[PDB]
Amino acid sequence: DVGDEYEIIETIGNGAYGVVSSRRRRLTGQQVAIKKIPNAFDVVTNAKRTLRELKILKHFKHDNIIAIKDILRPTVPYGEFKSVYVVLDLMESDLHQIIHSSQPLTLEHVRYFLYQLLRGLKYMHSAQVIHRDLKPSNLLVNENCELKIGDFGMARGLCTSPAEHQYFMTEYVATRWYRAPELMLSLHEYTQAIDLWSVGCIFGEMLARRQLFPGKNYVHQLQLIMMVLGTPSPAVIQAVGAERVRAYIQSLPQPVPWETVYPGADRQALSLLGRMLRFEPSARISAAAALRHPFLAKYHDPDDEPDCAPPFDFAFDREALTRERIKEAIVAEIEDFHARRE
Ligand SMILES: CN(C)Cc1cccc(Nc2ncc(Cl)c(-c3csc(C(=O)NN4CCOCC4)c3)n2)c1
Repeated sequence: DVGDEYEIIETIGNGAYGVVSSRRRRLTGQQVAIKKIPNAFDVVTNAKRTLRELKILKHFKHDNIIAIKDILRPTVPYGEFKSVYVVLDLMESDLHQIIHSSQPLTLEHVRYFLYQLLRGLKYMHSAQVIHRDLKPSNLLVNENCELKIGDFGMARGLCTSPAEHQYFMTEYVATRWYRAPELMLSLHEYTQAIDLWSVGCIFGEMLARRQLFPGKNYVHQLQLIMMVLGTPSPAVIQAVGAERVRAYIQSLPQPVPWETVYPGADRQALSLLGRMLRFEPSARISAAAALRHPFLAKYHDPDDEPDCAPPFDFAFDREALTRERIKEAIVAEIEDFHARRE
């Protein structure tokens, strides 16, 4: 599995099309995570997502974004190469376990976690990359309370051709809980503000240590969102993609203050929260401006919240590539990685 240069420790996850084990580099002793992606070239959409992920990760160099530390070279003939091994930063837990466990989660924990999330997000949005699928299970953390953003299978970027119908109908299992309203309602406004909606959801979830908008189904999700944010505005309703969603929403009979949603919460925390959770994307705060909000004064540092240049190009992802060309690009990605340190 891991060749001679690593040693396996324990399995961290096995479901889905990947195994995640913790390991140690034999020569250095550094601990890492090894992700096996089996049958990585069978399902064109899977291989596309994988190539997407490898490129996004190789592009980012940022302490709050998981880094690729090694990619195992193909140990079998090209045509026989079917399992991809990606070595990543080993983290100790994820924000979900923290929120839904027996461990401390003080307002200072919440403040520092939010700070690192928004710092990663500032660097990431400056590269024209939208994560689109943020959630506590996607935020990795260690003992010191350091946070790293991961995954990225769902990241897309700023251009949205009439591939908005693609967003119309896609699979989201338990993942509509943080899905931005513009995606729930296909408002055809797909920018980095998407992520900010989720951040708000995550923020409140740290505050009360319970999910904010836990819809049991699509319609229930919309109903929950509305019971708090109040009836959406005329313009929003008119921008909804599917006439049927519009009709249901119009066939419905006010916003509840956030001090009432989270009675007794840090004033500044709820200030930021309210700046995040709004229907109109344009009305949300940017990651950059959030980092300057009073709630984060403890950690704000303008010389240590860098943008990322150059921006990230999704052209490779936009073109329809055969299975073969996708596999070719992934192998080229591995070799390129080994061409930029090891
Ligand atoms: C030590 N342990 C008992 C506690 C624990 C619990 C959860 C996480 C971690 N740390 C960690 N460090 C590095 C990485 Cl990279 C990951 C990781 C999580 S999820 C994932 C992925 O890519 N996909 N997931 C979806 C389905 O397939 C595989 C998983 C990669 N986690 C530690």
